[PDB]
Amino acid sequence: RAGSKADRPSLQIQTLQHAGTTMITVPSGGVCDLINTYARGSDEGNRHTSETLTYKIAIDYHFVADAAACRYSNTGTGVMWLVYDTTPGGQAPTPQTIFAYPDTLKAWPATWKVSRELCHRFVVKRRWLFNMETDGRIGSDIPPSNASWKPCKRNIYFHKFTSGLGVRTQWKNVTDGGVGAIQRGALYMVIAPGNGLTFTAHGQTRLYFKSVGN
Amino acid sequence: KRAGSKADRPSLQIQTLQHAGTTMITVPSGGVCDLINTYARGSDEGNRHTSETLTYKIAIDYHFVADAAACRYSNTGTGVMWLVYDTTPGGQAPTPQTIFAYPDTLKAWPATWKVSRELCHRFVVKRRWLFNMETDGRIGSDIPPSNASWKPCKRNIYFHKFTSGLGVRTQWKNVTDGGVGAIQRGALYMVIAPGNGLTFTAHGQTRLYFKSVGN
Amino acid sequence: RAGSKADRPSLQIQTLQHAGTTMITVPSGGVCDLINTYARGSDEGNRHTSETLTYKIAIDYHFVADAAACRYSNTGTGVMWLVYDTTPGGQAPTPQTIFAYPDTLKAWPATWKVSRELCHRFVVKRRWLFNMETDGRIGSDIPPSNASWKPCKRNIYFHKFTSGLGVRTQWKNVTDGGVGAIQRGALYMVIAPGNGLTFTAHGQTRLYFKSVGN
DNA sequence: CGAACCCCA
DNA sequence: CGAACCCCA
DNA sequence: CGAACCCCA
DNA sequence: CGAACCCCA
Repeated sequence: RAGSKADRPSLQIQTLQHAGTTMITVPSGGVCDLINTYARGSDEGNRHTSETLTYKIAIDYHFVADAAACRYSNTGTGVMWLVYDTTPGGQAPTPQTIFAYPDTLKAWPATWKVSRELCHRFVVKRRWLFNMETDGRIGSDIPPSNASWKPCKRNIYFHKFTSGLGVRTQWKNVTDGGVGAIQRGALYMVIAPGNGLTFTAHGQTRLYFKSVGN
Repeated sequence: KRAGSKADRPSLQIQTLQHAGTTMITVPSGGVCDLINTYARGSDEGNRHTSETLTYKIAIDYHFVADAAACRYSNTGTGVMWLVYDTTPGGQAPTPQTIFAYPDTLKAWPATWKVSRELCHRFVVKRRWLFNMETDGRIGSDIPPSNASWKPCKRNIYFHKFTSGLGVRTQWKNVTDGGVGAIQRGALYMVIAPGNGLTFTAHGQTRLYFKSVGN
Repeated sequence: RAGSKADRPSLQIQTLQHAGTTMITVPSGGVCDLINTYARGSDEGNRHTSETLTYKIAIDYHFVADAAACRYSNTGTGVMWLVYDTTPGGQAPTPQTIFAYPDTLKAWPATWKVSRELCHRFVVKRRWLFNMETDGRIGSDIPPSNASWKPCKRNIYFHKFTSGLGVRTQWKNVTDGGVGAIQRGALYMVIAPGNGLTFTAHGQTRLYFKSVGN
C-alpha cells in the first residue's frame, strides 16, 4: 500500500474533467494527450517550485461505441498505454511517431511495439487491455414484439489505480502549465481503438504529487 | 471466529429493517438517499438505552428487478451502492446531488462519481459495491411464440453482502425519537444509484448489530 | 519559554487595529466577532498553505462608559469569552445562539453557560471578568467650588497574555480571509456588558501563528 | 533575565 | 467450525 | 517495481 | 488495514 512518500503531510491533488462539450473522441489510429499539466501560482491545484514528483494516479471512465461504428457488427480490442518522455520537444508527438508501425498494421494496435530508434527516449511504464463488441444495433430503438436481444458489452466501465510509478519533472521559467513549458520528464496517455471501431469516453482522473526544490 | 466486532461476549442487539409490500425501495434516475441507523429509545429489545451507541456488523439481502417502464428498451448498465458516514448531520436530509457534485452531463453514469472536494472532511465512504443488470426488452409475464425462444440472462439478480470491519460512534440528543433530527453526530446512509436510464425496484431486509453504552 | 513551538525561527504576526472610526461598541446583549482572519498571499501577515496553528494571543484595550449610561449611577460586571468553533457555518453566529439564556437573564451575563444541545460544537477555552461603575457624572464638566468627587473606576485598562491555547484550522480554496472561507476551527471573541451598562473600546491585539501543510 | 518574536550579562 | 448473536464434535 | 534489454522512487 | 489524502474501532 505505501509506495508513496508524503506520509504525515497530505499530497496535492490535480484533477482533470472530461465530459460534456469536452469528451475524448478516438478516431482510427489513436490520439495523444498530456495529463501532467500544472499551472504555477497560489492555488492548491497549482505548483510552487520548478520541480515536482508524481506518485499515484487513478482513472475512471465510461466507454461507449459510436453510432457510425454501430452500423457493422464486429468485435475488437483496444489498448491504453501510459508513456514517459525523457526529452520533450516543441512539436506535440503523434502515435505514428512514438510507435513505428507499417501501415498494414494500422488496424490492430495490440501488436505495436515501441520504435527501436527511439528506444532511449520513450518508455512505457504501464499497459492495459480492453475489448468491446457491437451487435449492429443502437440502443435508442425499440425491438419488435417478436424477438429480443442480449447486448453483452455494448459499453464498459474501466478503472485502474496504480501507486508504483514515479516521475521527476523540471519546469522552465514561464508560469504557464502547457506542453512548451516542460524541460524534462513529460507524461502521456495514449488511447488506440480496435479494428475499425471508434468510440468516445466520459469520466475524470486524479494525480497525486508534491512540489519540491529551491 | 473471524470477528472484528469487539463485543460479543454477551449477545449484541439486533435492529431489523423490513422493505417489502407497500414499502419497497424504488429508485428513480439520479439516486435516492436513506438513513438506516434509526434507533428508538425505550424498553424494547430493538430500542436503545443510553445516548451513545456503537455499530459493528451489517448484513444486506435484496432482490432487484427491472421496471416495466425500462423493460421497453434493450440496453445494459451498471449500478452502485455506497455506504456513507456523515460526521456533522444537519436538519435538512441530504440528497445525492449534495454529497457528490456531478456536472449534469454525468448524471447518466454513477460509477464515475467521486465525493465532492469541498465536503472532503464531512462525508466519507466506508464501503462501495458494484452490480450490473441487463434487459432484453421483454417483460417476463408474456408467452413466447411457438417459433422461437429466448435466453434471459440476468433479468433480475440477488445481492448480498456481509461486512464486520466497520465501526461507528453516534451520540443522540435528548428526545426519545429515533428520527434523523435526533442525531447529534455520526449518521449513516445507504445510497443507491441506477445504471444509465435503467430504473428498478427492490425487496428484502437488513440487519444491524450494536450495543448501547454510556451514562 | 513553553507553549509556542516556533523557537528556531520567528513566528508570523497578524495584528488587528480597533480605533478611530472603527471601535468596538457593545449594545446590551453582547456582540460577536472573528479574530482569526488570515488573507492568503505573499505578504508576511498573510498565510501560505491551507493549514495554520495559532499559539499565543495578546490583548490590550481601554474601556470607557457611554454618555447614555452615564445618566444613571449603578455598578455592574462584564465578561469576555474566547470561544472555539469546531464546525463553522455560513451564517455568522450571535450570542443568543451560542448561549441559550431565557430572556429574563439577559441583564446579567456572568450567569450564562454554554447551551447543552451544542455541547460538542462550541467550547470556551478562556473566560475573564471585569467590573465598572459610574457615579452618574460625565468627565467633561467642571465641579462647583463647593464640593469634589472621587471617581473610582470610571474607565479601566484591560490586558491579558495567554500562551497555553492551541488551535488547528483548515481553509478552503478561496484566497479570501473572511468567515466563509474557513472549513474548520474558527475562533471568536465575545464581549458582554454588565446590567444596562453599555460602553466602547479602543486598543489592538496580536496573534502568533505559523503556516503548515501541502 | 524581561517582555512578548525580540533580545544577552 | 458454519452462519451470522446463534451454536458444539 | 513494470514491461520486456529498458528503466528508478 | 477500507478506499483512495481521507479516516479509526
